[PDB]
Amino acid sequence: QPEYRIYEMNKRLQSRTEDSDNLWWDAFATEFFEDDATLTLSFCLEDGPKRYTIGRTQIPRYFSTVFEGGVTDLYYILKHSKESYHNSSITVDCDQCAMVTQHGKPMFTKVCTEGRLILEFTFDDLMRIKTWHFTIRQYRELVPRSILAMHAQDPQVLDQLSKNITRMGLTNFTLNYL
Amino acid sequence: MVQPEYRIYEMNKRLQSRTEDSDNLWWDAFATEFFEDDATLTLSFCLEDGPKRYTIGRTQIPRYFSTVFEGGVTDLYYILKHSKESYHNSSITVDCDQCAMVTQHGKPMFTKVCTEGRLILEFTFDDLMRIKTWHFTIRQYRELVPRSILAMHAQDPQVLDQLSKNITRMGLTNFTLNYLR
Repeated sequence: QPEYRIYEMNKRLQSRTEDSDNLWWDAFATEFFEDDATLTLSFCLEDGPKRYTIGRTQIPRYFSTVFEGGVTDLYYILKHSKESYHNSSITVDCDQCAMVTQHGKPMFTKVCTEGRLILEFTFDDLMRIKTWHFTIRQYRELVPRSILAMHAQDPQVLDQLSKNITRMGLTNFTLNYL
Repeated sequence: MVQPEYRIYEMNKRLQSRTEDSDNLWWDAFATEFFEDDATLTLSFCLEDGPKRYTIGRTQIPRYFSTVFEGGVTDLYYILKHSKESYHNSSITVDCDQCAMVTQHGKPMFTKVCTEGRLILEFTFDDLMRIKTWHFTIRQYRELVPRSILAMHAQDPQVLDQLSKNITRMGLTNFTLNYLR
């Protein structure tokens, strides 16, 4: 099953320690991405609609940068994923995907980066990703109710709690690298 | 030749593949597809002054998941981080001490409820791997509020006081406990 590979990846991301070197991320990409894999992200920030694409050797560094900002966990939620097979390719079209990154101290903010995700899988036993396209539409940010009690209390320092920490779902550490 | 916790993902896949008017026949087909005909579901927590353990059988399991969405909840999925499995001759047990039952509510505030706790599941070691025992011990629960609600409803500290007062009780909503008791 294709999404079973996506689940196996969700468990491996949870085995990521705060001391995961580049050697661990390379083993992470080699386990799910083909040697010729490419990753594409599309968003609409502010200078005009953009589109970036990285290669196989730049993929392990991409998933490394998402955690380089207080992010403790990363998993993908796939609502209503439409598959489509070929003779030697498996395409997974999920229009309701949410890249969830859970942050840590000081405010355990949860970010739900929603958008469309397309994946082309190889029809082998490794069944690794050959193409990763994630089109971003929106991002939903949530703050634990505990933080709204100790921090903010009520009317004050709401500008930190009313202003977003991420940009179009992705943090401020994954744009200068792109 | 397949890992048991994959059943939780296959279960998570159908919970979101649910319509707004799901009859009980669809929930019964959902239960027979993941639970044995003699399955049992257990919830353990420490609410009042002491332990409260509940247990229902196969015929009431699909109705338990019906109560989750009838409290304004629009989505429900389970996260199993650091899951310890266990194979035997005719049983497969999955012990996940760090599980989060995530329930997303709807209007007006769109609160996300993370009912966290220890989860144990006993799977049958046959060619279906359906659940025989579901025991979910609850330890904590966190509620998360969208920053958008805190932006427009930012003013006026009384919503900011209600945004610090929880809507659920120990993770489960006010509609799935009157049915449990």
